[PDB]
Amino acid sequence: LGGYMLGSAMSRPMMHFGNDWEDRYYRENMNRYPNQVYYRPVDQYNNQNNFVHDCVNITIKQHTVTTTTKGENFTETDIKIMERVVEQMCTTQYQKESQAYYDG
Repeated sequence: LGGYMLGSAMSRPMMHFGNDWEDRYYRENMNRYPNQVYYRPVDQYNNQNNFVHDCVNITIKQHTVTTTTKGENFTETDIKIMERVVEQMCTTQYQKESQAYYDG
């Protein structure tokens, strides 16, 4: 890949975009969707959003390719779904991996 690691699968998180059409598309397709996240160690970072930018990138990059070959067809919609859940889970796993950096 280049140096990334699938952290965990989120257990159908239940979250809000702020939208309706997005909210629903997650909770109708989340079973098919990438609901895990790939990352580097937080060990060469200090902030969430930029690690998270790498994180959601490699997540979706692997998945979009692989899942397509397995049979799938995401859209800029399914993307903005994935991209949301995966970014909030990337940021949240940074919090987890940071707790584990400190190891509390």
